[PDB]
Amino acid sequence: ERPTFYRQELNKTIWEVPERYQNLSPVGSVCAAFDTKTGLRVAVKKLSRPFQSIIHAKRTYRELRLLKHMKHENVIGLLDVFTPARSLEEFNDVYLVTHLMGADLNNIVKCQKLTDDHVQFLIYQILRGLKYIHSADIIHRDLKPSNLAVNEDCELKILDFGLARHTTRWYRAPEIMLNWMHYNQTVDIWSVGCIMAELLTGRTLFPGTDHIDQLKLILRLVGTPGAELLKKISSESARNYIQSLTQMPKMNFANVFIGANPLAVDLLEKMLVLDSDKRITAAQALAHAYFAQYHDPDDEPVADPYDQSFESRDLLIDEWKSLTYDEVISFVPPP
Ligand SMILES: CCCNC(=O)c1cn2ncnc(Nc3cc(C(=O)Nc4ccon4)ccc3C)c2c1C
Repeated sequence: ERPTFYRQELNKTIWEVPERYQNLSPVGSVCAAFDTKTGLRVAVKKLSRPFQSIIHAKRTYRELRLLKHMKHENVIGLLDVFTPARSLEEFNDVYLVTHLMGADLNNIVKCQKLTDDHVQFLIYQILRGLKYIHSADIIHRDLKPSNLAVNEDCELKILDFGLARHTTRWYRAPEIMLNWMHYNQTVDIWSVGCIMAELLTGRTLFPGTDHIDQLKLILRLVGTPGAELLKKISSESARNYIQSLTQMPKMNFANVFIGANPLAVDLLEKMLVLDSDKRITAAQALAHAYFAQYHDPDDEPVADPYDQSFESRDLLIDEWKSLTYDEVISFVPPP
């Protein structure tokens, strides 16, 4: 039976939600709400114009397919998905509900020089969630402190994984900033390295104010590409653009992160390698000695196979919209 919906206007946007969700407060657009069925606080996301472009329509479907197929302690879970629409013809709005967390990594870390055990615990949970996500052949692509939510005791959940496509920039792998012809899952490991460096020092590792500055800040630490990496460039113009870059030697990290745990420095060296092929994976990083006090190979699960044949499809907005409506109708809330 269709619950009763109520309408309200928050910051010039109309929100139409079941009466179950009370006291909506702005935090797609996101509101914190009180779930009257459980007595818990929830985050309700209203997707912005979900079916007004092919990009939006496919991203809407993608979000729902990722959320319905991904179950892990360090990955956000879907509590509810709803629409005020009573039929496919009137289906134009989609709302997604998750648990509301205590805070996002950003506010917790704002120029904070965290303790080593705190860093270990946070990074371990990010890598545990990434191992799982990567095992389903999904790349987060935009991992940053703002999409890493933590409760009051530092238990972490990864948000928005697999959604974005290279359409901040402080956490973006150099191969994306240089627009290399291909990239792998370790694009997320570069982001982990940047977040870990920041947790250890209380400073953003690469705070560029523009694209040119960003590349200069990255390459002055990791160095310009060597002879071995240069050979991996398929085209002459790309190869020639790469050589036009100033020329910088790779810096020693023990010097940059003075006073950090040496195992933390050693792990940062393996995450912040310019050559994507030599960068440590999430599963390999979990086995690193820095995480000796958290690592358990029997409690770092992999994901079930994920059918993403839809990603190669070029469908009309109405087709993406009908596929999304089928996923909304078939949704079964977790117990
Ligand atoms: C200020 C209090 C601390 N902050 C929070 O608790 C919090 C902030 N947010 N912001 C956006 N989405 C959230 N959750 C959310 C996340 C997703 C999501 O991650 N979607 C996808 C798409 C692909 O993979 N995951 C979808 C819908 C929602 C409400 C969310 C939560 C929980």
